[PDB]
Amino acid sequence: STGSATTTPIDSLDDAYITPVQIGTPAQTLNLDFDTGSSDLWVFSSETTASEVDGQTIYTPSKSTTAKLLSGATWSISYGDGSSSSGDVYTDTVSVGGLTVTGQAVESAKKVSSSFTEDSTIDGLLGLAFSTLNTVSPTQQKTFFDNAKASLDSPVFTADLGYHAPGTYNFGFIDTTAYTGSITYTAVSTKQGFWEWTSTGYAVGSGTFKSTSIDGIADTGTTLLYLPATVVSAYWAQVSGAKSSSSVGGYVFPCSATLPSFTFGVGSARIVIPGDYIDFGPISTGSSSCFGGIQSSAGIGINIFGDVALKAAFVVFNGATTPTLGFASK
Ligand SMILES: COC(=O)[C@@H](N)Cc1ccccc1
Repeated sequence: STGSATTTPIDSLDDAYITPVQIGTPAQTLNLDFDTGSSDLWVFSSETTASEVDGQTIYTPSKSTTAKLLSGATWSISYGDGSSSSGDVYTDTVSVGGLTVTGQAVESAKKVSSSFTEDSTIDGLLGLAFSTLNTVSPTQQKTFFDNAKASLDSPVFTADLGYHAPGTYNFGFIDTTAYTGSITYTAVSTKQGFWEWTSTGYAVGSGTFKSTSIDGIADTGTTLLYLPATVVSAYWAQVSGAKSSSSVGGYVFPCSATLPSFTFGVGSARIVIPGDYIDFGPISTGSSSCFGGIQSSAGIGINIFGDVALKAAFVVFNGATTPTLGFASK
């Protein structure tokens, strides 16, 4: 089997991407944030505290003939930005882009934090990291990808995120028309449950490439590119007037600037992030200070190749027995 679904930015900044997902019978379509940095499929639901729902589409298990309570199971998750959600669990039929999994754990939110409530465009998350990170207790559950794997033509999914435009998540096949050149594969460590890999270095603009190992995660659920302070300082030093603002919470730059590109290494290959991808616009409406798309990972504890980096590439998440990650230019 295979699946193919379009993923669409939620706003003009590509703050996140939403992908329609069919849950239950008859289908209930919810727009989920596909997140390679976590491993829970959770949704706003008929059980979500009413004051915490503001415009989201909800899953109602009582209206699905294939829903079954996963008796006694609960879940609770906290993300890197401090947001969180929790609730109970149903199994149901879940389809993405024509690919169907029966008996998928669908985690129904009873509570969500304010950041989720305030974002009316995201109806939940679909985790695509390793199932060892799944938070369901007392019986840990598998991700949609892990459940789908055995039916897939090939044990892979691909992320092809657009810049200010829709893109595609494919399951079970590599679309050789979706990228240019060849795919460079690199080793993955699953020790922390993430798609964790080591970049071979970086360049700023037209500058020389610095060969240096940068361990980080490929995370479609994180908006920005978070790298060591040394790297990030070297980037912003090339932008007149750029500075790190403790009041704003990161690097800002004059909205009049032209940003340099940023290159990262994948083995001997190179992925170039155009400067425009690094512009996240005014810090507040009408401001002449703009928020940077490359930020320091100091204090996070891990480097994160989020959407800013991933959208510059066609990315293969190879879930074979020995997992790997592939990157191609596009
Ligand atoms: C910082 O992002 C993260 O840790 C993402 N992996 C999960 C996330 C997505 C959307 C909202 C909140 C969290």
